[PDB]
Amino acid sequence: IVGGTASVRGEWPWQVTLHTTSPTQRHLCGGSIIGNQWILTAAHCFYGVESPKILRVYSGILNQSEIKEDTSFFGVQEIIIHDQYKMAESGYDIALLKLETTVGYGDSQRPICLPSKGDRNVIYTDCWVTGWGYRKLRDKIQNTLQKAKIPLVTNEECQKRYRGHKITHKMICAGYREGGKDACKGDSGGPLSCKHNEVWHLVGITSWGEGCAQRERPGVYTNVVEYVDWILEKTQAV
Ligand SMILES: O=C(/C=C/c1cc(Cl)ccc1-n1cnnn1)N[C@@H](Cc1ccccc1)C(=O)Nc1ccc(C(=O)O)cc1
Repeated sequence: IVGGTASVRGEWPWQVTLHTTSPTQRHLCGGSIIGNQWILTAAHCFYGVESPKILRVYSGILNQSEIKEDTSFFGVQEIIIHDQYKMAESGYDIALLKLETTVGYGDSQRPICLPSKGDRNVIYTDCWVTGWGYRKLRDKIQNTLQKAKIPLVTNEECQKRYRGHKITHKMICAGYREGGKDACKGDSGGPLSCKHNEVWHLVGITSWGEGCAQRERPGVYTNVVEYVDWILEKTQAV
């Protein structure tokens, strides 16, 4: 996160750190708890991940230093990538992790509501992007979970900013015209959380951008409301 500040413990209890153990254990991506055995994240996080066996989901974490060999984690039973996904820049950058065990909900870890289908016509004015990603293009994974308040940008405005790309209505952009606050390397997969009527909603999944926090280059996010049917298809299968 560029231009953000340290989160407070328990502030984003749906936020998870997805680690890989191959070849060495390190933070791979962010994710969000959406159900008691479900993490919503970005499909591009799994480029070259050949097995769910190398993945570890840690919830209730503020600091990466809380993670040692004796720290409890959730094993991943299955990786579900949207079958239309080709690359982040083309959309469908969404994946679900089915966990091997159930997350016990508490003040440190709980789910975030998915947006409502009717709420596709609501203006979100209180949106935050969180993660352990870089604070600048050449940096490193941050110890403390960072947060940044970012305004949503219309599809028309985002399309003007990305000449040569196709910004679809299955994408949602966020950023200041002058830059300064954005997601960066390591934040992918994490949430873009918006508060509406005192309830937080998972509006976006951090996906891609041209560099980090540049003037007139909004961050591009998977527009979660456009995937509610797909999430239910996958999590509510009979
Ligand atoms: O986190 C981001 C999002 C970028 C982005 C999103 C918006 Cl919304 C705006 C601007 C953006 N950026 C544009 N350029 N950078 N970020 N991208 C991932 C892609 C990836 C995923 C998994 C494995 C390998 C690659 C990344 O780099 N992840 C990554 C990089 C370094 C390290 C490590 O451990 O060092 C660990 C993880």
